Amino acid sequence: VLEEVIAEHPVLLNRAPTLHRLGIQAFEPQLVEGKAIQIHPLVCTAFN
DNA sequence: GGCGACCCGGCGCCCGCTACGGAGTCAACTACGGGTAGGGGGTATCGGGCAACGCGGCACTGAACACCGTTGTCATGTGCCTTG
Repeated sequence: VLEEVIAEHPVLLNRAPTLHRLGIQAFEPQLVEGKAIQIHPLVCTAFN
């Protein structure tokens, strides 16, 4: 049910310093095993 | 005697979040007096447990009439035979 419900629902990833407005960026969530957030390498450098 | 430095006070702040330890500490006293509060003791008041007894449909009570149906019944009318 969780896999069914999360889709098409944004979540705002945000890093602590949030120096500039790209510190908060919406994303499409996606269930994944493990316990660490998977993030796209391209958007990393915007978050520093 | 307002300028003047200087002096001093006095104040103002001092990136972000999660997540990440515990620790807890030194010097009066008694007497009274009330009042509240507790306890048990006893008492008026409210709440819980049962068969008749309210109902109603219908049903029986058929009893007592009613509704046709029937073969009871009668006094009174045709057809043949005997006599005018």
